[PDB]
Amino acid sequence: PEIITPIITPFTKDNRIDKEKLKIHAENLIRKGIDKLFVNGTTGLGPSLSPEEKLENLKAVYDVTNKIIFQVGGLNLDDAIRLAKLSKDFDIVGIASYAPYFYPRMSEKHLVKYFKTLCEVSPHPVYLFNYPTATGKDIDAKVAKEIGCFTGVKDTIENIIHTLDYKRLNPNMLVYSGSDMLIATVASTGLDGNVAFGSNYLPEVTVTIKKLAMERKIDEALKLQFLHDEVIEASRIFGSLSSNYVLTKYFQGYDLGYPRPPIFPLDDEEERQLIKKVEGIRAKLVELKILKE
Amino acid sequence: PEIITPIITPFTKDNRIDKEKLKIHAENLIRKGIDKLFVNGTTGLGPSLSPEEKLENLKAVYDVTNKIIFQVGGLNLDDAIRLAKLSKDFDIVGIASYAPYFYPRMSEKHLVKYFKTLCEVSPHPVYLFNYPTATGKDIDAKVAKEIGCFTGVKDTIENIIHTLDYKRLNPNMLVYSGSDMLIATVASTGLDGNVAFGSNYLPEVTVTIKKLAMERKIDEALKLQFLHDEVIEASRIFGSLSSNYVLTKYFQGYDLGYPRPPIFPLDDEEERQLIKKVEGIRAKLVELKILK
Amino acid sequence: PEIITPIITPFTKDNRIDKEKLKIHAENLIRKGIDKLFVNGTTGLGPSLSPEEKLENLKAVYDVTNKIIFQVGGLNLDDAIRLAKLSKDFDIVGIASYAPYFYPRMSEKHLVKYFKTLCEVSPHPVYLFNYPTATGKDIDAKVAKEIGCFTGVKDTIENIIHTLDYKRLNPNMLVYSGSDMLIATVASTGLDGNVAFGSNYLPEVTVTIKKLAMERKIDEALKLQFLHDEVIEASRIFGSLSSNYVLTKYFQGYDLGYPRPPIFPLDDEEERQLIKKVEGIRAKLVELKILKE
Amino acid sequence: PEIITPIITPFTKDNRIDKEKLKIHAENLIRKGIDKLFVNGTTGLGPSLSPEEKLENLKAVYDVTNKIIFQVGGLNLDDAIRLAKLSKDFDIVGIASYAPYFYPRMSEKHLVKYFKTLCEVSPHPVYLFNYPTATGKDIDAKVAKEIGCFTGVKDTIENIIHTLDYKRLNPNMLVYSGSDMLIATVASTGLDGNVAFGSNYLPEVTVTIKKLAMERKIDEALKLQFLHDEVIEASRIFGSLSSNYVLTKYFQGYDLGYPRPPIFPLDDEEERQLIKKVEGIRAKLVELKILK
Repeated sequence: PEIITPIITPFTKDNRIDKEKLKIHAENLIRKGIDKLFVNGTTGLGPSLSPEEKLENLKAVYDVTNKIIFQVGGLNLDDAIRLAKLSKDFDIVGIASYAPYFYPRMSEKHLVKYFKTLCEVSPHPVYLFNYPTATGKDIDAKVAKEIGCFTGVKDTIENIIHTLDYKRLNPNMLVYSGSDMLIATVASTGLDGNVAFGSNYLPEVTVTIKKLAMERKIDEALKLQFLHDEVIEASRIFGSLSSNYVLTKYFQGYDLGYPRPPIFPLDDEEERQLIKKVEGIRAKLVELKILKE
Repeated sequence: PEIITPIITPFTKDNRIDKEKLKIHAENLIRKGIDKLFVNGTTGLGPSLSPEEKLENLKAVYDVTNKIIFQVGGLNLDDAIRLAKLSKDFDIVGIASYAPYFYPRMSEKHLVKYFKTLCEVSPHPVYLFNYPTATGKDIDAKVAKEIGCFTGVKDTIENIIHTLDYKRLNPNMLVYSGSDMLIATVASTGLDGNVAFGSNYLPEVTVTIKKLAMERKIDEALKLQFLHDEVIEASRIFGSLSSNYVLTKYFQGYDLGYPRPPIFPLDDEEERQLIKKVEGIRAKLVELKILK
Repeated sequence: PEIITPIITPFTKDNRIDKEKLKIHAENLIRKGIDKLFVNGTTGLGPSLSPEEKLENLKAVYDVTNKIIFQVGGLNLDDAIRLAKLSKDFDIVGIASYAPYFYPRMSEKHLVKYFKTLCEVSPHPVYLFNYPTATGKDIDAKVAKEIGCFTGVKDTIENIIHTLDYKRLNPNMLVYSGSDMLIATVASTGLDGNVAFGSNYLPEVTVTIKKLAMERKIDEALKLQFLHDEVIEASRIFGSLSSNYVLTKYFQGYDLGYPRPPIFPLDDEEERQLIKKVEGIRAKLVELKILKE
Repeated sequence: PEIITPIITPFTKDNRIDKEKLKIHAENLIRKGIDKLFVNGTTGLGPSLSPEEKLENLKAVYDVTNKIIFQVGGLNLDDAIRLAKLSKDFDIVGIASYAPYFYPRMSEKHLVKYFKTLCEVSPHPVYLFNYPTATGKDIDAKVAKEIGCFTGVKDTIENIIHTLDYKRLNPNMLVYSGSDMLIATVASTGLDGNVAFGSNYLPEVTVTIKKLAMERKIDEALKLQFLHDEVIEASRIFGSLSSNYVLTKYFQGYDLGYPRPPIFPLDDEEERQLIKKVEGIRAKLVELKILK
């Protein structure tokens, strides 16, 4: 199985993408053993980005690696189509979209039509990113089969029965979990891996959990999984999307600028408090030889 | 109380706002007794519109009426602030935002900061548009009290207890419901009225329900309400946001073009089947002398 | 519209129904203007009562008034049938049942069969008590119409659209709300009234809210409604079903014994704390001349 | 890990526990490799049974095996305490309770007191049976830690994160899942196994999934799992608790009488249609040499 990072988008003080910080972060992630980078996901604040910003992110990350899944979706299908088509000039893994968000009670016919439209125009394999809490809709194993053109799916949901069902109904589809707390479990149960937001700040931990599980060292894999779970819980105190920036600076040693408001940056005191919540975990990970002293 | 229309945004086949059609619609609504127009709401596909497009919408409607609440929110706070500031040049009722949508588990402090920032820059009264199913978060009466700066709230939720709590905790706040099926009830229980999506296509019905409820003619109000409910249910068959275009054409008699995909337009067969579903209701409404 | 009390079942220290405290409470409620008494409801801990206890409660309340809706439901249909049939010798308003509880994913056919069975054997009008949070199922306006034998429905749900739908689809059915916070609203919108748990301890307030609303004094009705709402909120601090006993003793001036564990009684300190939460409301209600000084 | 059967309670036409049929079932289950039997669970209609009937059940099963977890909970704490105490005379694995059901919004303190009271009187290890959809409340890993006295937990919830949290916060607790569709996964991820309702009718399949998962033959485990999933889905068509009777008769070849109404038995036509649905699955299982 694979660990895929939904890579953070660093912003400058003046609310523009910091392309050079992004390239530092991407190179570090690939060097630490991350399989692929998912660009313009939730964690990268993709719904907060304009189409031109989504393209700028692709271009910046592509200067580092071609192992990229390029998220292109949004509420203007013409923009999503234009991005999908532009990707023809890049040697990437695939394009991706979440379901159309905000609007409740969308018909199944319209949801299917949306995804089939993107598959129609895509010069690359297409990945479904299912996130019912964020979008308000579920594109389950049955609907995914009906659509019929997906290479893979990332399922962000704690219900692993729903995730397994993709494999059951679509045996040749790649099936990933969006649940960081399930890296060990996903590896152990024959799924294809995780799109792990926490791999931005602890790529070492996330790849090691998977490795331990695949080496049949389940107890060791779970001990590490439970430490990673504590970091995730700490990130939720001040807001995980904002906290992710602080956690990456802390564990990885380079600055990632700011998020984009309404995803507000942590202030100096909140940053100090968050670091106090995780520094003992850092010490433990140094002691396990997972992180360099 | 009031009826406020979350006005539909008509689009061209090539996905541009059709300003001509929008003005025809706005003029008819005001003519038929609608109190105010809420621009760039869910029903107007506000989340599908860029900041310039939200401004384009305000401009077209402002050519017709100043009775406007202008929704400016989005996932880029700088854009929302810019729209708030540009509204200074428009003699309107207020501005509004939904909560930041998509992102789950946003901190209460961050949600409060988002709305307080908008209040700090606004040249007009600010309205909260609360829609937990759409946005993934609830800015309830307690959070609204903490924010402290709202002139009014529209609450799109089934739970009228939740709506009444805004009045209980914030007694000088204007409090509206977003549930079209509660026009009669909301008007009878001392709240300020409804932002009624169904008032796009049946402004006559929604205004009459309000009037009857104000007169305490609750039995007559409910009979009409229950008919409006049946048209709402019919609109859900193929998708309400799309069906609203077809129903406005059918009942009001002018075309409103297309929605914006992935809000796909109904096809010919769907339109035919929807009309079949509400044909009888129209007949009853003409009999009751509500429609011509 | 009517105010109906889901009457509390008082228990002795040795976990038996205190029949004499029950009769004191029932007489007070009828004297304060309560229209009918719903016996063996949630508030009376009906699901915690044996069939013989359910019968003992009917008999005790019947010594005071015949204005009773007799709840008979449970997970043994033979017991529910036996109780329904026994009611033939009593001049009561009707029998009632909640949906079968605990078991999730019950078929619509089986739910309909349950209620039609009770209607088949009932010597009295039958009332549906719909409480989706407590039972796990919804018997909505459509299913109620399908069943076709209900005289009335109590809908415990904050969604008043669902409650109105009973009237819409079943125009001749009596339709009550189970939401105490909606007494004013229910009265004002043409519904038939409320089964109000808070009328155990403040029957005066609940009947006055309804009266004010029907006198077209909506602002005055809402001011009182909002005070009642504060008492309900206070009752939830220590657990409303347990707190109800303390609140009735406090406002009405007689003891109601104990609830039945796992509905544990408040201890002396919790009782002291709860009274401190509501005593200012009591003072306000005395000042409004709703409660006697 | 283990497979534990929440054993079906067979009833007569006149609504009495059929003790003879129950013993035939228990003997077959143990014979086919089931590790323990959980008596008076949801699947055995435990909430529909009086305290004496729960005791009747324990007695019949105890005639066959002592590998029993005995569920004693209900809405009368004195009855539950009495059952806990009477279990002293039975050499069993443990006792168990669900959370008090029906009543919404029970205080955390009251929930904790309920379980601690049972622990204080129990002559055996105590197991938490966590089933939020059924009971209306969640006794999660944090509440279980606060209670402090559980030997094990069965968690009936979709969310395996929630189940793994019991191990994380309570590392010496036995932790089981109640989701039959997760037998393969639970066995592979270091948890203690499943209390599997489908092991009533296909004990061979559930025990084989466990074995294959233990051998790390995950692809083979999942193929079998996915077939068990299809039989679970078929059982939902007419209602799982009722369908379980018919499926046990079909696959295991003895009659289990009736459920207790309002858990109504399937009629002849329903049984025929259910059999049609799982006939093909049986054929595949015989081919795989899992069934005769």
